[PDB]
Amino acid sequence: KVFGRCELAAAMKRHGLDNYRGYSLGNWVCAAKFESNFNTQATNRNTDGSTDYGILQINSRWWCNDGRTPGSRNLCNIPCSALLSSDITASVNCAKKIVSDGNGMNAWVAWRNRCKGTDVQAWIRGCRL
Ligand SMILES: [Cl-]
Ligand SMILES: [Cl-]
Ligand code: NA
Repeated sequence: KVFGRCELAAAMKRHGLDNYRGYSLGNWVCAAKFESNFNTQATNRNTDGSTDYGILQINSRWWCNDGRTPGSRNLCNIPCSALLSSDITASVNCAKKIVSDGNGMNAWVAWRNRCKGTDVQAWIRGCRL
């Protein structure tokens, strides 16, 4: 599924991401835009052989099992394919574990390089929330 901007903002808010660990909703929408272009089916392969999955591009070396990343962990205890669903629940629940692990949203390279320190509230302007 390819979400619209405000549709994704509303879904993320319902799943408890607004101000989660202090990150306002616009941060999460900005991250999803530049990680996946709001596409739940996005996948991208990394040089180390791991793969990033879904709307928030969660990596198989640490967070999910895809059966082809040897020596990796599965800290969210899910198959990586569950992160590609049109239902974002699994992605949100795993993202909550990632953002809580000490490094905040710096875990997402596109957030660090394209959202951090910008007016992220612009990403939810005009939306009925
Ligand atoms: Cl915001
Ligand atoms: Cl933080
Ligand atoms: Na893994």
